[PDB]
Amino acid sequence: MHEWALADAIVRTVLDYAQREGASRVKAVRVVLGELQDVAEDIVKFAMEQLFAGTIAEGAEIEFVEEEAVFKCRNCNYEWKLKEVKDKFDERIKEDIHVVHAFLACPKCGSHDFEVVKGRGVYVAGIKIEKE
Amino acid sequence: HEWALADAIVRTVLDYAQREGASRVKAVRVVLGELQDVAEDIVKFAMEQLFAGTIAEGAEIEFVEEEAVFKCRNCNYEWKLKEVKDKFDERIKEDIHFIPEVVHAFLACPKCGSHDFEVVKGRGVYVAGIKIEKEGG
Ligand SMILES: [Zn+2]
Ligand SMILES: [Zn+2]
Repeated sequence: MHEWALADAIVRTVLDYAQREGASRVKAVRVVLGELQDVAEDIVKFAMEQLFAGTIAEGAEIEFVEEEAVFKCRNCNYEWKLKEVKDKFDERIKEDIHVVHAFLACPKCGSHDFEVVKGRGVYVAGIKIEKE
Repeated sequence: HEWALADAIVRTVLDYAQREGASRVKAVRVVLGELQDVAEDIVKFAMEQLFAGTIAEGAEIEFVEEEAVFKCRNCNYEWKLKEVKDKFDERIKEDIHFIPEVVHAFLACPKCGSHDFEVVKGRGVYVAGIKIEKEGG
């Protein structure tokens, strides 16, 4: 596992703060992840939520945010973002004479005529409210 | 294209608090399709504006993507994009020219060539914010 060590840190970081703050409960925790992380966020929630159990961090809304990736060159000082790199690479996959018919046709038969079972949908999967 | 999408939504939400006799809307989870080209931050911005002054004001709004799933109306075959996308990946990774071209495309600086660069924002996961409650005095 690569998502536990990630929750042990983030769960120790959160309980170290609340403790040195004399808090009665941790309500929310925002986490930022570099777009370079190959981890699955829901496993981290699984792990976090589980590690908070029986602590003042129980029932703490957990949000995740991505931290765009960027790097700098010491020798030229040219600073750049990941994206630039992807296109420079993608256009060397274009020299491979690569692909279109594959993304536009059912893999089983030649097809090329289909239906969108799940795709362009937009509903409200859930609402959290308060009553009396 | 959102001022509407966000309207059908605020209506569904605020309608739900009506037939429920709720005092406040805490959070809203919205599922969008990856085939829907809509700016997510706008819809959120538009939802917040429509929520201002109502009982849903300041409600956390999480967004969830709904993968695409196609059904061939010729052989009745269903398939998820991650199976046609992940394949170019598996067939592009095989090539000999890959591991060596991955290096020219990543471990390089477009500016010179170099191979010695430093990372600013990327690696690492860091707690950006922790909300608490205190009773000190
Ligand atoms: Zn450079
Ligand atoms: Zn088919």
